[PDB]
Amino acid sequence: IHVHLQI
Amino acid sequence: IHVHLQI
Amino acid sequence: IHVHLQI
Amino acid sequence: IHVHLQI
Amino acid sequence: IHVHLQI
Amino acid sequence: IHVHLQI
Amino acid sequence: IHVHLQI
Amino acid sequence: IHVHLQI
Amino acid sequence: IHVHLQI
Amino acid sequence: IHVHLQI
Amino acid sequence: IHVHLQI
Amino acid sequence: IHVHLQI
Ligand SMILES: [Zn+2]
Ligand SMILES: [Zn+2]
Ligand SMILES: [Zn+2]
Ligand SMILES: [Zn+2]
Ligand SMILES: [Zn+2]
Ligand SMILES: [Zn+2]
Ligand SMILES: [Zn+2]
Ligand SMILES: [Zn+2]
Ligand SMILES: [Zn+2]
Ligand SMILES: [Zn+2]
Ligand SMILES: [Zn+2]
Ligand SMILES: [Zn+2]
Repeated sequence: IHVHLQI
Repeated sequence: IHVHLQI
Repeated sequence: IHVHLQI
Repeated sequence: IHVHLQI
Repeated sequence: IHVHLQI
Repeated sequence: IHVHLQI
Repeated sequence: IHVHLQI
Repeated sequence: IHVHLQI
Repeated sequence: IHVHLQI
Repeated sequence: IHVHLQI
Repeated sequence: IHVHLQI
Repeated sequence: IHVHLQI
């Protein structure tokens, strides 16, 4: 599972 | 599963 | 599992 | 598991 | 396990 | 286990 | 903004 | 912004 | 910003 | 910014 | 900034 | 900045 967070 | 969050 | 955090 | 933190 | 902390 | 700290 | 991911 | 990841 | 990672 | 990692 | 690493 | 390492 790949989780990417960009804010 | 790939989850991407961009805001 | 890959977790990336960019803010 | 790879965890990356960039703030 | 790879943990990277960049702030 | 590789831990990297950069502040 | 609140983002929750549960799988 | 609050981001929660649970897998 | 609060980032929580639980896997 | 609070970052929590639990695996 | 609070960084917690638990594995 | 508080950094905690537990492996
Ligand atoms: Zn990825
Ligand atoms: Zn992505
Ligand atoms: Zn990454
Ligand atoms: Zn890595
Ligand atoms: Zn690194
Ligand atoms: Zn290293
Ligand atoms: Zn949530
Ligand atoms: Zn939160
Ligand atoms: Zn948390
Ligand atoms: Zn904290
Ligand atoms: Zn802590
Ligand atoms: Zn402390």
